[PDB]
Amino acid sequence: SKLKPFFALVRRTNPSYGKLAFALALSVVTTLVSLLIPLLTKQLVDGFSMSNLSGTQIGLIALVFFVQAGLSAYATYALNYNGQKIISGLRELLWKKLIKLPVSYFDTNASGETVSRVTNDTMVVKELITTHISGFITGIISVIGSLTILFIMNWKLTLLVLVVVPLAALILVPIGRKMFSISRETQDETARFTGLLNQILPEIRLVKASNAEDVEYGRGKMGISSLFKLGVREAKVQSLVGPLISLVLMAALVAVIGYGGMQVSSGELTAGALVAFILYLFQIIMPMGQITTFFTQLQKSIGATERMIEILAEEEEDTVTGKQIENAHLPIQLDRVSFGYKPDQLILKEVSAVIEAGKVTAIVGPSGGGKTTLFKLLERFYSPTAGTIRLGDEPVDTYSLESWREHIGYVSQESPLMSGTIRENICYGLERDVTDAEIEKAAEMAYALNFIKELPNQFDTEVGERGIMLSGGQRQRIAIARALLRNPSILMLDAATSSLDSQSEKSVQQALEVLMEGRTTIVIAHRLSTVVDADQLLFVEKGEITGRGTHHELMASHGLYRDFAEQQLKMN
Amino acid sequence: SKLKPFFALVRRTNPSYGKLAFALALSVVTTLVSLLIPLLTKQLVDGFSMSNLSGTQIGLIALVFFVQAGLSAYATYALNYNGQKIISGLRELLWKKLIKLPVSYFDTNASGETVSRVTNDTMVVKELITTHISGFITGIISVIGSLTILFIMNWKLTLLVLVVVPLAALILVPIGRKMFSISRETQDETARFTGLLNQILPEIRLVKASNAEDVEYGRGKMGISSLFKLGVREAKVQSLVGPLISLVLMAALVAVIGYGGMQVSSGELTAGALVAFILYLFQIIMPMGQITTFFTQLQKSIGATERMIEILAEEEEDTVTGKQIENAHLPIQLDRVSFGYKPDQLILKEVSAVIEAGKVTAIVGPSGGGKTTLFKLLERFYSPTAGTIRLGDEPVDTYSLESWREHIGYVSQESPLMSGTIRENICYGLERDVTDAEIEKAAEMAYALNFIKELPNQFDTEVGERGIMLSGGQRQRIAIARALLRNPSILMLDAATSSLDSQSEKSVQQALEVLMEGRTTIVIAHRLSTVVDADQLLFVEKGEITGRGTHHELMASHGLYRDFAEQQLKMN
Ligand SMILES: CCNc1cc2oc3c/c(=[NH+]\CC)c(C)cc-3c(-c3ccccc3C(=O)OCC)c2cc1C
Ligand SMILES: CCNc1cc2oc3c/c(=[NH+]\CC)c(C)cc-3c(-c3ccccc3C(=O)OCC)c2cc1C
Repeated sequence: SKLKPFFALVRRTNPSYGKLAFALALSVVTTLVSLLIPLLTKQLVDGFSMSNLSGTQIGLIALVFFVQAGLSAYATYALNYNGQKIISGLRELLWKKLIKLPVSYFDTNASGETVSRVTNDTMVVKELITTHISGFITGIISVIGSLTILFIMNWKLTLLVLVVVPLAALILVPIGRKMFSISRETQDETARFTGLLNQILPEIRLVKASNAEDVEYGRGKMGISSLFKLGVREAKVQSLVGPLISLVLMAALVAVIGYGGMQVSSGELTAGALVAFILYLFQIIMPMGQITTFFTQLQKSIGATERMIEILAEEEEDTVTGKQIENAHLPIQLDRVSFGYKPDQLILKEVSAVIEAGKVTAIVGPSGGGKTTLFKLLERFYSPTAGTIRLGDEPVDTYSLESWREHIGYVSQESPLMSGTIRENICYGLERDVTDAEIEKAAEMAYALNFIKELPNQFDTEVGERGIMLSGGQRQRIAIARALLRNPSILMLDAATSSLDSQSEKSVQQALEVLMEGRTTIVIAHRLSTVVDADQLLFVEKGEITGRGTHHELMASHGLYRDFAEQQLKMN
Repeated sequence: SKLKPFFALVRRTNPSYGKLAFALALSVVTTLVSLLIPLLTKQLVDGFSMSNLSGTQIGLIALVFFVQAGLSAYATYALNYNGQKIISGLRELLWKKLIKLPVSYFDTNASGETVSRVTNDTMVVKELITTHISGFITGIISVIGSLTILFIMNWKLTLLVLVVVPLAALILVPIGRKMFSISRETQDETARFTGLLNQILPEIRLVKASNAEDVEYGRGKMGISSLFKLGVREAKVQSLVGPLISLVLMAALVAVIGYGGMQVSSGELTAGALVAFILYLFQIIMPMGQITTFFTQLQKSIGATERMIEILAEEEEDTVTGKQIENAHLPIQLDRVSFGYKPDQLILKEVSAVIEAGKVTAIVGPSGGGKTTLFKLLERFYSPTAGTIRLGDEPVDTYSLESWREHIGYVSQESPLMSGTIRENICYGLERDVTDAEIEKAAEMAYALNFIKELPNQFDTEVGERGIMLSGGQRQRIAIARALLRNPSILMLDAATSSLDSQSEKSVQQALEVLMEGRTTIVIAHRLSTVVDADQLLFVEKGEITGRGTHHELMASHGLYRDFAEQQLKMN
């Protein structure tokens, strides 16, 4: 029942059965031919006794090794290679989700967990497929075949004295559990001691201040003493643990192998059957670890499959929206948008705003306010619940999010560089037209070409795998350039010039505002220095808009102290 | 040669040889009796042929197990418990050093490294002593005895074909190295892939904004496919590693054990000799892993001893030196004092300041310019290569200045809550609590108890481990009270945080200013609150110190063009 989702997930990558079935059958044949080795060995002993049959068999035996290896080789590869083909394409699908699926909010839950999914659960499924399931089948067949060979081989006598040994050795596991618990409490006490010293030593200043060492050291004398006491206990426990694993195992060997002594002394004709029995003893000892590891790993594998099937669900609606792109220079309206992230949690409520075409709009409010949510709903990253975004004849619901977001240029305060060469950011967003080498003039109108004219190579200027060898205030110029050179329709900025120290601020403004002041702008602001240039300001508080109009008129009308106090406190 | 420091370090805790020698002898006897076991197992097998004498001797084996384990217990216990007696004592010594030894600058180098040195490194030494050296001796004795027994037991025939097996199996180790290298490069490429996705996924806002998923997805296709390619390679390598092991070992078995078959078919009287040999086989395979682990761990253990002896070196000798501290109220003069960290990097240079019996003395300056070092220089955390400090030249530094430390009223950001209660802080002050019967009403006089009157118990009130549940100002006031209640002759203060500015600072200021109306103080807290609380200033720049009088004349002379910068920066 629970394996049906896993089988379906494997079926998602269909190139599986045709060679996987052959690989599994090949491994079964490998196990079967492996079970015939000790039978050949048991005939070889009698041949060596006399001589010539021994030479001939020593040969044949060699053969039944190499094929047993050789075939097995072509077995595991035919599995293992296919295992990668099972994983790779699977990752493919997951990637085809984890970039197409995530509407921004879905990716705001946990980026680290999501990235760890497609790098750990894939490995877990690979281990389950390539080794663990084949190991399970191989171990099951090997164990049952060895048992049946020992039944038909003897009079269920040596087999009986063998199978009795695990029954008595079952008592060994509780000793192991006791040792594990004692050891674990030992490291627990060690961690407590380490915490005590990591609390005392960093505060050595106060200890030295009042010559208190005579008592502080005293505490340490307690600490180690506790450890010592605990140590004594484990030693005593180890005194009863150490020999016991050594003891019973001795008996176990003497219980079984020496038992075969009868069979080779006077009981039966077991001279070579004894070496065959020892070979089968190794044959059965080998796969127990594999079988128990598979039985343990099955739960982790099914959990990984559950996370995969959870992630694979749902899909974005870029094409589902439609295709109604046009001049897209109409004024924007917000009407009674009332939602945050949940229907019950109303971060925003009953908001209406007007933004005229070609008019600069800025947003001011507290950090805990709805400024960020307002910005993300303007960029349509959040699906509206009840409020309406208004353009000519209500086209936003069918305004081709691909094309609508194409018309939008974006820039943020963080300005994080996408790692790689500078050519990545140079050509990013220029899809459907490489435009040849006109990028240089687009850069120079943005005042970035002259700045970057330090010019190591213009394409080998790699920001690095971590993207760290560039100033934080540097990416603003290239971001403005890339926004302007393809999408000069509407731009959105999020406090990208707060910390440029009024020197890079002027440098980036004399490009941006000079080149694109004729287009619609939406701005999230942190300072009054950038809102004076804005024709319209919107003040957010308590999840509601309470400020409309020009900076001075709104400031005198309703902004007043409600904004002076906050802005000066930020200044202070 | 290199083991001489380790032997000396063990000798530092002398309760060692008397029982360790007996434990080693008992372990050797255990090895001998274990080696004797398989010889007994042969006669019992000729006896299993005989029947009666076999039952009687099958007995004796039981005894020679219960002794073999039994004595071994009293061996390992005597080796283990007594072993702890070293480590505990060793830690003892370390603690007796790690509090007496460290002058403040010695502790400034590292804190977590030292607790690692005193816990994990002691654990390594314990693992060397209690098990690894006994493991080495046991393995050597067992291997030599097994070889000698097989020599005197099988004349150059079975032993030779046995020892040939490791010679051929030596080729396995290069295969293991190849597999390990391939696997390691596999996780390296996996880590590279994880880094790529950790670069990309957090940037999903920008990725979606420019609707470039179509190309970004391509990058993912470049990633997994590479892994797939690499995976294919390792699979091929795995195809040539898996069976080969299962070949080379298995042939080995039939190379030797099947060989023993001839010895029991027509060779000679090997019926019980075969089972004795197969049992010696495990008896010799066991200690190989132990001897290898000991050889690997010897280097780590000798490094452990090196770190131990490095830590134990040198000791702070101010404890006994010095005498005749009676008044602690004569004028103090600093003159010609210059020291940083090394004779070529003097942070401080030829400075002189006078405090006399004045009310206060405040140090002002840029961060790192000398404010932080003078605070500890006055109260002797560092011993400078500097001029004399005229307190009579502290009687030419002949005061018992370790005992003079019972004059500090150290103030800081604090939160140095050692142990876990307020009564723990009381116990911390047990230096001279012979009059502890009357100190709590002094705390009432110290104005603290009224604030502490919100007491849950006040006799066992837990401050929480690491002290993360108390207000900062609460620790401020309680520390001030605990300092002043006995030894208020000298006050140390250094404040760098102003989170709870108004209430906490005003309360502590009024309380202290009431509570040292007749004592000299040293304070470095802030620009202007400090001076309106203290009314005297000193200023340090580039090491050099200057100041004479109250704030106003210092500003008129020195602060006219320098201190306004600090005022504006702190106002920001
Ligand atoms: C005092 C002299 N002999 C000491 C002798 C010992 O003899 C052993 C022989 C063995 N071979 C014959 C079947 C095996 C497998 C384990 C043995 C143990 C042993 C017991 C418990 C855990 C580990 C071992 C151990 O060393 O690990 C082996 C997996 C053992 C242990 C000690 C301390
Ligand atoms: C392709 C089918 N799956 C496998 C089948 C295997 O057959 C093995 C059979 C013996 N067989 C008796 C004929 C031994 C000793 C190891 C075997 C190994 C083996 C090889 C290298 C290292 C460890 C083992 C292993 O499991 O550890 C034991 C040393 C092994 C491993 C796998 C994955």
